[PDB]
Amino acid sequence: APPNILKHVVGQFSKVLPHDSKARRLFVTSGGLKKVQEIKAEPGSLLQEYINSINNCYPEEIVRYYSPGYSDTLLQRVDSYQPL
Amino acid sequence: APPNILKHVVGQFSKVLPHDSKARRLFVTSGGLKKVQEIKAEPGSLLQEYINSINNCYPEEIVRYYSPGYSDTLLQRVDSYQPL
Repeated sequence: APPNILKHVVGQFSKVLPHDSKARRLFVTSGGLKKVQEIKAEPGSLLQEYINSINNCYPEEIVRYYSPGYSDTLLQRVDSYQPL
Repeated sequence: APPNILKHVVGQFSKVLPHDSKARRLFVTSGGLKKVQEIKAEPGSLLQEYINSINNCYPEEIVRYYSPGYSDTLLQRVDSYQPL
C-alpha cells in the first residue's frame, strides 16, 4: 500500500494488537513490525502516535532488534572502540 | 586465488604486516582483513597460525569487526542490553 494508505492499517493494528496476544505473536512471527519500523511518519502526525503505540505493545529489546539501521550504529561503535 | 595458494599470501602478509603500520592501515582501509577472516584453515595447519598472527597485528575488536557474523553478535549483545 502507498504511504497515504498505510496510516489506516497502522491505526487498526495499534487498535487491535493491544487487546490480543495471539495477534501480536502472529504479527511478530510474520515480520510485519519490522516493515512498520521501515515506514516513516511525520513527527506529530497521527501515524507517529500509531507507530509509537505499535512499539509500546512489545518490549524495547524486540523493537530495537527490528529497528533498521541499528547494526550500522553497532559497527561504528566497534570502529571507534579501542582495546586495552 | 585458490585456497592452496592463499597460504603463501597469508604467510607473506603475516611476516610483512607486523613490521609496518602504513601497510596495516592500507590493508584495513582496503578491506583485506575481512577476506582473510572468511578464509578457512585447518586447526593446526600453518595457515591457521598465519591467520592468528594476522589478527595479532590488529586490535581484537578490529579483527572482530571484520569477522563474519559479528553484526549478529553485536545485535544479540544489544538484545540483552538494558538501558540505564
